Amino acid sequence: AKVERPANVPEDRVYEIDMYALNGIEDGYHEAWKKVQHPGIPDLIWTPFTGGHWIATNGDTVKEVYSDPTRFSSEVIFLPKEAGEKYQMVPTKMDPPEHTPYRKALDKGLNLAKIRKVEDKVREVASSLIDSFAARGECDFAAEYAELFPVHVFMALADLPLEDIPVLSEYARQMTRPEGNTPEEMATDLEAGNNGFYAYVDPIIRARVGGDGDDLITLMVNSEINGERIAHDKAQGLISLLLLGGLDTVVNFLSFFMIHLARHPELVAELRSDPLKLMRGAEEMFRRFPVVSEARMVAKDQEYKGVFLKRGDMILLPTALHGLDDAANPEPWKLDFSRRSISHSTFGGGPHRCAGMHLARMEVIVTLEEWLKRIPEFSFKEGETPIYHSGIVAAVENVPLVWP
Ligand code: HEM
Ligand SMILES: CC1(C)[C@@H]2CC[C@@]1(C)C(=O)C2
Repeated sequence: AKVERPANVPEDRVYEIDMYALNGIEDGYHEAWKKVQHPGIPDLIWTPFTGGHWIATNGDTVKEVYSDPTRFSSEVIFLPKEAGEKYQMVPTKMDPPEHTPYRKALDKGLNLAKIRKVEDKVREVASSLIDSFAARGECDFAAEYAELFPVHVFMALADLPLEDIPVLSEYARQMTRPEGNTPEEMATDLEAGNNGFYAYVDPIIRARVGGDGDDLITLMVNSEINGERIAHDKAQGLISLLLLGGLDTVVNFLSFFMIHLARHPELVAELRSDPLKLMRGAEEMFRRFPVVSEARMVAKDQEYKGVFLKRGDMILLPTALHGLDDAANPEPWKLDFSRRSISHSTFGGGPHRCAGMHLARMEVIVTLEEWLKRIPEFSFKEGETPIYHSGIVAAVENVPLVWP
């Protein structure tokens, strides 16, 4: 399903790239994106796949598109456009100034200082999951840690009974990874999850208004937007985005770095010997394993990167192409915990820059600490290979790990 080349796209910028099926995906998500970014590739290219869209191809251009809501709007942030148009969320769809009060509400539950207080609960999630299989000498990391860890953290931050994990996990799967052989069946799957989650938190929102708790739900529902308490449905959208933001990004991120560490025993030893360098190299991991490739909509007609972009045009942002850009970071493939200038867009940029980034950093550091306390050496099961997918959030599964 290819679209005709528009008059604003120069023929010499056309690349046949399908963001949902990159060539060579089966050798690695990051590898597949990097093989797109050949030497001398224009800053902005264009593909007829996925409705037809531009693609930012380096760190400089990814950074720039993220930073400027005036020129590149969040009105549509994913591809294809007709799906992204149809599936907006609060406040990822807003530009400033509308966005601002909603981000302020988000920041109440996610700021650096608030996240510090939550470390004990996160650590306890990490240690319990790990304690399940540490004695076994083997596990599927994706299935037995990565897929479970985020939902458990959410329960703790949102103050929700742990026995609701099964129903919330079901809704999570449907909301983050819809299935369907028609876009209609896919639409059904998404609705199941979105409305199911809505029904689930609805009585908790109501019970928590005027409440004294410092969980995520009470913090969102008692936020003020423009001088008055946040609308019921807006608080619902926030709480939903809080579940979502912290799920698929982390599930997959965790596996990508555990895979690499399985295959790099000498880095594992390094981190084991130096827990200050462990703690301080979360940032290097974020650079090396980006997972998001969402989009911006061109907000108005304009010249950019030597082309004329039309209002309504879409620009795909492969965050892999900033972290792994050797113009941005010399020798980018090396996971280097002493790296001096760690340049990346793994959490976006501009006003929407991941509100969850302090939590992300803490989840990663704590996972790595708890893991190494119990499993100081490990590797990838012989004869096995991960399975990769490309899309809005990179997917990896099948991560059999083994240890003495
Ligand atoms: C590896 C971990 C993570 C990655 C790579 C990641 C990535 C991103 C990116 C690229 C954005 C910007 C979206 C845009 O501008 O359109 C974002 C936004 C957001 N993330 Fe994260 N995220 C991660 C973890 C988390 C966690 C743990 C949470 C906690 C729930 C979270 C919650 C959010 C929220 C609420 C936003 C929207 C902020 C806004 O629009 O102002 N994320 N994330
Ligand atoms: C995965 C997303 C594209 C979607 C909107 C922003 C993003 C990073 C999320 O937090 C959910």
